[PDB]
Amino acid sequence: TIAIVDADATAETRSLLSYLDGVRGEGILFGHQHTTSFGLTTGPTDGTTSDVKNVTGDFPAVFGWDTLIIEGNERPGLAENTRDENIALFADYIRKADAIGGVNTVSAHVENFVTGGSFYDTSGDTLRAVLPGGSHHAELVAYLDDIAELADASRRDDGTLIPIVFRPWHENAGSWFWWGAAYGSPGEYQELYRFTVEYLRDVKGVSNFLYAWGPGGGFGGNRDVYLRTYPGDAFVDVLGLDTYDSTGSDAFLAGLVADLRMIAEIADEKGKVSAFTEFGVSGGVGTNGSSPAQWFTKVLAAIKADPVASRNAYMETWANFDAGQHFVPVPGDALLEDFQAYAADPFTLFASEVTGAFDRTVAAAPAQPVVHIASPADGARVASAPTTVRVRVGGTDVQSVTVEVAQVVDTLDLAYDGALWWTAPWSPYTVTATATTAAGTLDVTNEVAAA
Ligand SMILES: C[As](C)(=O)[O-]
Repeated sequence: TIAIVDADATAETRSLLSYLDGVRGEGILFGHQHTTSFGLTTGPTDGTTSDVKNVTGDFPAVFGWDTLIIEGNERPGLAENTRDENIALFADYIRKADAIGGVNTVSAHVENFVTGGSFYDTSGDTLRAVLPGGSHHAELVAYLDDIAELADASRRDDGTLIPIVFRPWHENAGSWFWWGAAYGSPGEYQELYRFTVEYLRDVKGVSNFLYAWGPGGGFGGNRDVYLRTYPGDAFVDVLGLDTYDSTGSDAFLAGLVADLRMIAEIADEKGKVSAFTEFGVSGGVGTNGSSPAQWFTKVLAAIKADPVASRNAYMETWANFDAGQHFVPVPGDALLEDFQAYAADPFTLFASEVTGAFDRTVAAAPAQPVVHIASPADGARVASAPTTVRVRVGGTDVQSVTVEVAQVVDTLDLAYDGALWWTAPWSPYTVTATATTAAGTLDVTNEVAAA
């Protein structure tokens, strides 16, 4: 039996999670973003050819994708298409990847709902606007519905749902994305991530998703900084780390190993899976990138030389968009030889070396009882205006929920909305919710700031 975020996930999904954890320390799966949709040696793509396959002889073990496909911003998604047809093309590539024998993972560089800009547009205060009760919350819900559609469309010909590692709101420790650290307190981020899990799982019924959380990189092995944004054991299956470098220096490598063993330890302690969710040469390996000498093998060596840092299930590098920006070396790139050596190394696993990932029979541990206040989120700023307090109680039968605004200037009696939260209108420092449930009396406290 294993601790899995979706206690009622399909058998294949539970199996993948089991497989990923057992692979740790034994071998690491190599992954590549848009491996069959973007390539410099493949010619027009159709989801069946890859630069990785062409330069190493085998497809990557992990096929990474992104909701930008749905938006029609990245192939096979097309600008002219409706999100529904893009979704159809998206599922087709996942099915094909599954057929080839790889594991699928989906990240989400979500469009800025407020400005109409990209994921890089950090103006608009979009993170708070997208939180439950926010002005553009309905926009996020609709976006998540399309993802739920994608999850449902990802099925083998026999109808079996294809498992997918979903990794939303990544690299939030930095501020280059609108869901970054400068646009929302750690608490606001946690509610965004938590809502995303609950909405897809508890409201849409998605059951072939494994949830990954990777706040970024360069934590120097500091558990406290790494977990400051942590969504919680009940919301994460895979603990990630995103790190790029163009120096190849011993300092970089030392820092990397520190970070990699940190997540492996946290993972083992919690009985979860850890993985090098994103890695690569900064700026890529092409024209606008760099060619650190033997970067791939040096990084691999450092990883497998450490018994703890090697306990990570997979490592995915980025897409091969064009000559100026690509992460997997192709003929003409100085790092090609080194990358091929990295691929030939016994410790790195590719598609053909991944078998029986979805054939294991593991039981899902019962869902753990949790209670959290979706609004106002911890760390949020509350204006004098009228708001709604919403509390989420999952993994157990709830009879009642109460909230006390201390500083006890108020006491509210909530009512279930009949899908997700227990709410009550509130007209404005400490907000504590107490829910009388079958698992007993559960409470949680959020500290908010007044405007
Ligand atoms: C390649 As990225 C924007 O996920 O760091």
